[PDB]
Amino acid sequence: KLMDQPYSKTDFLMGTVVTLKIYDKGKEDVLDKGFDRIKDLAAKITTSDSEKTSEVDKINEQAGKKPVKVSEDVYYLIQEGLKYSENSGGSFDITIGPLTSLWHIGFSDARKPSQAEIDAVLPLINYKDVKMNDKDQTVYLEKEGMELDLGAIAKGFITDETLKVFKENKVTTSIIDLGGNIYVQGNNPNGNKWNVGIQDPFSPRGSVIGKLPESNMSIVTSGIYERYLEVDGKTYHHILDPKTGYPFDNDIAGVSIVSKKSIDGDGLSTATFSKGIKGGMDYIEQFEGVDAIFISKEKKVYETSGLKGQFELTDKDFQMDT
Repeated sequence: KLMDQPYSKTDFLMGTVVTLKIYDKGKEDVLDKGFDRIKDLAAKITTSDSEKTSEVDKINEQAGKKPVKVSEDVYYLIQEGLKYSENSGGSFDITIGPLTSLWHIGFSDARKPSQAEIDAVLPLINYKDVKMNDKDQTVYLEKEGMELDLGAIAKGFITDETLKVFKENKVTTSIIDLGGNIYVQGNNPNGNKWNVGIQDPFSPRGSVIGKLPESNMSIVTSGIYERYLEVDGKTYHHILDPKTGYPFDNDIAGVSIVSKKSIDGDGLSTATFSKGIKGGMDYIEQFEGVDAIFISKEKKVYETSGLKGQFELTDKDFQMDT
């Protein structure tokens, strides 16, 4: 029924290595159904495509001109993005596109823009200027020059949509790894909870400071070195402040947000990160069913109340703290 050695499939999509693993015997073809669904969604959502076929590219091209018809998946993701933007501190806005386009952090052409370039795009960022029409399933950016960027919640949504394809196909036991988003379904076939690696924010992706046992759970990782630009001594990470055009800089090196849904982990990441360690920990403590591990720039590790005594530290360069 459950195999020790899973069916596995790896691809490089959305600038990340993506691995799916299914441990249910006779479910090998679901790997392709999962990757079909991931590729379908990425093509609709991405603003990183030369070809400009994406639904989000089409919305952006018609900013201030006319509403754009979108599929149900894109309309839903924008509806969810606007909710996360509203709920955030003024810290998360899906209309941050004109600023994230300018820096292009994590692309070969990433650049620190001039203050004059930043000042030209700050007035274009306002999630309240996205007009949704449910009846027509249209999205309208109300001013010329506005741009959506769904990159901060796209992998979370796509992770939740892959799980949905797994469950439709009666998959019980699997790991969905989209880079900074992991979902662990069921338990290890040996009957233990899955041991999820907590990212070392000071090291390349897949380096870990310890393990958190989990079943049926999302872990979403954010970090100061996950996607950054190094210029002239200094580091500019990708979590930009929409009010200033510069990165949020505080005592956080990394956060791992634990929740039932990957899109909520993504959806809360920016707001949480913007508040620093004490403020971010206070913030996660307001959400039922959400916990986090925070790692400071001084290599201290904090758990929120729902994870007390659950994280297993395996890196002696780090110290548990309260």
